[PDB]
Amino acid sequence: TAGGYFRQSLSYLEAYNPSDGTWLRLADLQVPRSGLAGCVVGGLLYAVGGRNNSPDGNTDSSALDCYNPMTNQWSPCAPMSVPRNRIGVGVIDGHIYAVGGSHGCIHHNSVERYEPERDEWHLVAPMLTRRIGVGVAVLNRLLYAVGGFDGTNRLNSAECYYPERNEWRMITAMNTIRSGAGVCVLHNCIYAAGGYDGQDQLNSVERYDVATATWTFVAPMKHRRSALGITVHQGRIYVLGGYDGHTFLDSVECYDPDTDTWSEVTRMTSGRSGVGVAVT
Ligand SMILES: O=C(O)CCc1ccc(O)cc1
Repeated sequence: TAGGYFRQSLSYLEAYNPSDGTWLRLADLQVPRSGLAGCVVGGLLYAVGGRNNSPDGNTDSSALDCYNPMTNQWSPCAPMSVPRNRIGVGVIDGHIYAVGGSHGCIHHNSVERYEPERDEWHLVAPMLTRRIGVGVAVLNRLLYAVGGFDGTNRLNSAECYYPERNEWRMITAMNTIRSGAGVCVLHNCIYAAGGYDGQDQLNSVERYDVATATWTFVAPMKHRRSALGITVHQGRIYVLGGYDGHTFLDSVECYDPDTDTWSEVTRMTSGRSGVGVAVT
C-alpha cells in the first residue's frame, strides 16, 4: 500500500503479512498522494497519479514513480500527459494503463499507456464516459473501467478496453452505483467492492462473470467503505482502509470466497483512505 489520505495526503509505504498479521514500515513516497493507484510491472511497484492535499495546496498528480523492493528506493519515471486524481490503472502484459481521474474541474475520459522498459506515455482511445474514482481491472487480457463519477452522476456502468482493437465497449452495468469502489479480479470474475453512490458508503460487493455478462452479489463486507484499496493475494481479496461517512478506517477485511464470508484480519498502522495497492 502506497500513499493515502488522513487529514492530509500521506507518503506512507507499508506492507501487510497475512501469515503473522504484522505490518512492515518502508520508504516514504517522494511526494505525498491520495487518490492514486498502485500496480506492479517486472516485480516493481508503481504509483500513478493522485493528489497532494495539504494545508499549503491541493495539486493533482501526473507523476509516475517506481519502487524497487530489494532496493527500497523511489525513482521518477515519466509523467503522464495530464494530472489524474482518483485514477484507475491496469496491467496488460507488462504495460501500464492510466484511466480517467480528475484535474480540477476536468473529469477525464482519456486513457494513457506507459512502457516500463522504454519509460514513455501516449494517449489511446478515450472511454465512452468521463470517470473519476474508476475501478480498473484486467481479465482475459481485457481492460475494464468500472463505476466512478462523471462530475454529476455516480456510475454503475462499466466499459471494456480491447488493446489490439483500441476501442471501448460498454458492458452490463452493475446493480449498484459505485464511485471509489475497490475493483479487482478474483477467481476469474471482476469484483467491485464498496464505493459511494452519492448518498451512502457501500458494503455490498458484486462480481461480474464474463461468459454470462452478469453481475451477482456476494457477501457484503463488514464495514461500508469508499476509496478503499483493493488487491488479490493468495487467491483472496483484501480491502484496505477507506472512508465510511464518519471515520477513516484502518480496518482490513478479507473475503473468503469458499464460504462467501468477510472477516477483519488486521488494523492498518493508521486509519486512511485513497491508497494505491499492488502485491509482491
Ligand atoms: O464521487 C466522488 O465524489 C469521487 C470519488 C470518491 C468517492 C469516495 C470518497 O471517499 C472519495 C472520493
